[PDB]
Amino acid sequence: CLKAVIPVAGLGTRMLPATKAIPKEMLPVVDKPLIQYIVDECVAAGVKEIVLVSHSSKNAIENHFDTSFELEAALESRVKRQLLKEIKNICPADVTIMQVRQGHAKGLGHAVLCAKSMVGDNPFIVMLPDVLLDDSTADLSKENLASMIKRFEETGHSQIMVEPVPKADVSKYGIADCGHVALAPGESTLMTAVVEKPSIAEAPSNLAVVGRYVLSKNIWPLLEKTPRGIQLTDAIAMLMQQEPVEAFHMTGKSHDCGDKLGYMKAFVTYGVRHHTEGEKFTAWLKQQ
Amino acid sequence: CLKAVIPVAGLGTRMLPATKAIPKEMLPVVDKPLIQYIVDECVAAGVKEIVLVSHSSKNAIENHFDTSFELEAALESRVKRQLLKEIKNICPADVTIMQVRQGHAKGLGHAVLCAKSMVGDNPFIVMLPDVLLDDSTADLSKENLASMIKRFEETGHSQIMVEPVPKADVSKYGIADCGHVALAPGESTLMTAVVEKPSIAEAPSNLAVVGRYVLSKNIWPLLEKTPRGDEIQLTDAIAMLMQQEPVEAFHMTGKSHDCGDKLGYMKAFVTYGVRHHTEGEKFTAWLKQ
Amino acid sequence: CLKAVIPVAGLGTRMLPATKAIPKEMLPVVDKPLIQYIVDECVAAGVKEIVLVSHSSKNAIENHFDTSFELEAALESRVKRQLLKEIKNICPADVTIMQVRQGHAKGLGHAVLCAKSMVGDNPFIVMLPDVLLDDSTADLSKENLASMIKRFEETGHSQIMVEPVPKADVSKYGIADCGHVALAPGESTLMTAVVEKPSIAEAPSNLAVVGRYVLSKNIWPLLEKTPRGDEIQLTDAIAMLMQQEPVEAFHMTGKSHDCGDKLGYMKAFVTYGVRHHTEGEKFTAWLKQQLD
Amino acid sequence: CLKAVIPVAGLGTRMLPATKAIPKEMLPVVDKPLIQYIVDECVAAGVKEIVLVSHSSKNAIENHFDTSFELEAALESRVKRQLLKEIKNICPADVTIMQVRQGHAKGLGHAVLCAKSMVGDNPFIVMLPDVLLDDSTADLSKENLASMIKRFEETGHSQIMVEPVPKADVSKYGIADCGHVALAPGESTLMTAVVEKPSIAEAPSNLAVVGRYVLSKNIWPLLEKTPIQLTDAIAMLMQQEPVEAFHMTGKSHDCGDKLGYMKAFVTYGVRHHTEGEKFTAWLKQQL
Repeated sequence: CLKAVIPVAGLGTRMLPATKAIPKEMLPVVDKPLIQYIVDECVAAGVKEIVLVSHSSKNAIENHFDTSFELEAALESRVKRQLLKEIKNICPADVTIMQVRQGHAKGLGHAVLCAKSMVGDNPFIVMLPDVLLDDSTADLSKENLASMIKRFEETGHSQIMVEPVPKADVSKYGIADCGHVALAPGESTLMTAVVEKPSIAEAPSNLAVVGRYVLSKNIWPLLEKTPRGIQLTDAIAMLMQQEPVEAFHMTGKSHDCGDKLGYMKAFVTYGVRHHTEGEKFTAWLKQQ
Repeated sequence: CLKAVIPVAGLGTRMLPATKAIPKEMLPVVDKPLIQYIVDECVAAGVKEIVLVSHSSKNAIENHFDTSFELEAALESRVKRQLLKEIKNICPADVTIMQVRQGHAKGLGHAVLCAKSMVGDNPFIVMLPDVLLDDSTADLSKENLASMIKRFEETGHSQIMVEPVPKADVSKYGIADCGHVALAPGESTLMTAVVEKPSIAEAPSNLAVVGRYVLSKNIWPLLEKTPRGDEIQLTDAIAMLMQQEPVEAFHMTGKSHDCGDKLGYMKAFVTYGVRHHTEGEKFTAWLKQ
Repeated sequence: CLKAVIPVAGLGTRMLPATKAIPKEMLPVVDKPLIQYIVDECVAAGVKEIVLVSHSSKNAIENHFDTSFELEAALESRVKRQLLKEIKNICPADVTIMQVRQGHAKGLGHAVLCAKSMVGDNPFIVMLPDVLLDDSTADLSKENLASMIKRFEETGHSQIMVEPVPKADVSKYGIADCGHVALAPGESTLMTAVVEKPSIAEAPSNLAVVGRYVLSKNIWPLLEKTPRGDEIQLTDAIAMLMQQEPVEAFHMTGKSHDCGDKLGYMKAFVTYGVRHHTEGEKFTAWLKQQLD
Repeated sequence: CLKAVIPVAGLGTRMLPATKAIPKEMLPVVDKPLIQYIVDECVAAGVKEIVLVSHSSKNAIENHFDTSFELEAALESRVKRQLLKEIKNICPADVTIMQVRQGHAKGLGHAVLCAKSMVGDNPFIVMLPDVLLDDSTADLSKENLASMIKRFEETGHSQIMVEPVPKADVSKYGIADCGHVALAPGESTLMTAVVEKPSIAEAPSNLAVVGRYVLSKNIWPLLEKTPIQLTDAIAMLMQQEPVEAFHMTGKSHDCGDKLGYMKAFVTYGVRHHTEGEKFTAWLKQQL
């Protein structure tokens, strides 16, 4: 059974000063922290074991999914019984969230290495927590990470989620080289390299690396022999030269909340459809 | 020299689950927590001393204005020199932020009482931290709290900020009785009562209490003997104060944001977003398209 | 390779008020928190992976073994290079400490359950962190937990550590029933029950459970089916284990310190203090100037 | 009324590794943190408003004196009501503890400067929290800080607490020069200088600065302009105003030192209200 490794040790300098004293993983998209969406997506894909690679400053992430004793007591002695029920059920009872401290800010590959002791010599999932997959645009129990797991476990081919971006934008992202295949949503095709921010004329595709990975167990020795130049990207490049890696075409839409503007867009997008405030918020937005 | 008392102990249940493990005072309006706007408003009005009446779960509030040692080191190391200069300047060098624990959620009046040791036998300011005064609609160095302070200095009359609301919504609010006189924005006038959630046709005005106060030192002994109401209510202590000296309503200029409620927070997010100093142009065009 | 599960969620009401706002695991025996002694015992026995079953209030435990960034920078700036090197070596580079939250104060059996997903369907170690095994009275590389392991590695019978107490004291502890067989130090024998705080006339031995376990994987389904009372006790589950396969009591060597008990904690402070590597000489001389 | 300024921002390098992730102020002397003895000493001397000058890592100090919600509920549900009553009494009901962050480890005098907003243009108390005054050797409602206060009220002279150390130890301490006056316990006298760690021969007395002060308001402008050491601004106060040494009665415990912390533990252990006799008997046999 695949565990999801989630690096949550970054200090979030791109969202300052909001993140000066609260984790970037706890920024609310309307009324829910980023990390709750990530954990929900995990649960929907069938993952029951989540490994947080974390930081001394990030206690609030674990508190969010743990019992908040004084909060429940207050909810009880105010008979907010539906609210109490939801709070108690943020984390499903069969989901175990475990945490290990990174120790030093040594990059995403080092972060993954911190999780080796929980994962073992096994394949695993990596989810970058600043990117949300919008579950109003895809059934996350059947698509995206769920389908990547299925494809990985049927074929043994590592799966790296990609999404098309407009050809003018290829310079912002890591770009998959799929050899000019007409890759359609939900499909997988062999990927030979990821190019880090190419020109519009150096770009091998319009497929941008999203931040979801299902990684074969053979990445582990590569990751250990990976220079301090420590980048998960580089060990992945090392994995391609010995076994096939596939790009997986994301379905629906995603939100990069690692970026102030992307986060603001996600806030409004989730807000218009909010279960209790969506109608009033939408109407007010139109009158503006 | 007036200190600003800011109650920040509430567990923020209207904003759950976002506030389950972070303070409501730290919810970001775009890229700045609510409490940072509150403190900026203080600074604009020349207040230099801020008293937080807080709670064991609210360390992040104090951490936001204190030196963040490892963050500053990371910004240095990565030579993000402009960012490092910005976070160092979140709290002006001449501003002091003090903290006392409330201990139990016994009401706004009790929260204010917890600050008495730091205020002393002196007048003081109360700001409720979930309400923002939009500084694109008013110059907070001269209007609102700044003007409330100037008026209080001139007269010794406590100032209670009010703002007009549609006559059909008055029951949601504390509502000021000012003897049915005309009150213009930025002006103060005698207030003889606050009615807690009046009916539509019983309401003595459409002037709703906003959550900004400049209060006379004489409220202290009144607050100290204010009975449970099951909370010690600041409004009850102010009622006592009106029985022995004049209290005035002050007419807010500009607009306010009630971020204690999910919808109001969401509106504030967008409203500050469209004029954001780096993202506003792109965000506005995105909203339009 | 066995992992060590360490329950650290309890509020430690026996050490109040010291433990009102710091974990009982962080109470210092001289100059070192209890938990650091526990991890060093782990390291001595070759354990490399340690699982903390914890609570929202216990961040200091994890902070202690993690990088303390501002403190390292302050030790550098004040040219305290020996101290800097020392706190950087509190957790060996080959040791991983991972943490799970227990969620509800539902007993030691539930705490152990909380670690199930990290142990897997494997044997594992439990260590109660309020009990120290004194490494001036035994070599923890070869004795006690390390000997329990090598035994389990050979027998596959679960190992529960016990130590003999005076007859006058058996009513304070949980007593093991090894059935008339008399147990020697460093030795293991078959065991059939534990009796909580028995009378003298019902005491099946003088062998008190210490708080170290090497447990077979077959305890896992039994743990999952143990009933409450509203706490799930690990003992009730070891009971069920002592039917599918044999469970053995291990006779601790040397001496232990029960630091969950105020007086026991105070005694440990003095005992480690007289031999402290830098203060023990002066502390000893000061102690004997008093007294005499 | 005098407020007590307690600097609690230091990272306690001398008690490592115990203090790596917990405040030195929370080190337990038997079963109570250092800081709880300090607060008890304040309340006994009649001080009811305490100013902690603190650090982001020191939340546990405020939590000790605040309501511990889950812990109180656990005690209630387990009907350990005697214990519940006792932890509800750690902070007297009329004692207010306030906190301000130091921000940069700029020294003890800077730390006092952080408390000016709270203190005002007023005299005030400083208490160094690693030093305990043993209340089995002195009635702290009538001696020591209490009497230091009464003396300051009558005179307007700042009071520096001092105690006789072995003449051979004088290099570890700040030493009060009392101008060849032979101070007796409980008495004050003028201080002609305060020397930092003098030689045995150069030392002007065997009276060492303890870590309790009652300071006149006039140190405030002096504190603001200081090259950042409290004793330098103390030195400047004496350049314009008389400052007095006050002879401590009883004994004190310097728990900023490892050995001092161990000695305090044992000394308080032997007189512990429920474990003292068992511990004392057992200690007798351990050497």
